[PDB]
Amino acid sequence: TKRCERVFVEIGAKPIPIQPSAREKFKILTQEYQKNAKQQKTPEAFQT
RNA sequence: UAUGUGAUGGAACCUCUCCGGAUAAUUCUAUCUCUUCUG
Repeated sequence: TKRCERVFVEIGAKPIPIQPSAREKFKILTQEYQKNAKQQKTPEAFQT
């Protein structure tokens, strides 16, 4: 169903610090996606 | 690399003491996936 992609234009905002736990949560979710990909038998070429 | 009328060093066991032990049913159902355009 994909029809249009999104591009992020720059804005004048002050940088905001990132909490340490954010990268841990990102790691957890990024093994979750691949685990679900193998257990769901999805095509790697079309893997979203 | 000695010094000479005098060397049991073959003249001495790395010996003694200590459970690779403890815990675990080869079992089994809820989704997955994010951008759609005024409707």
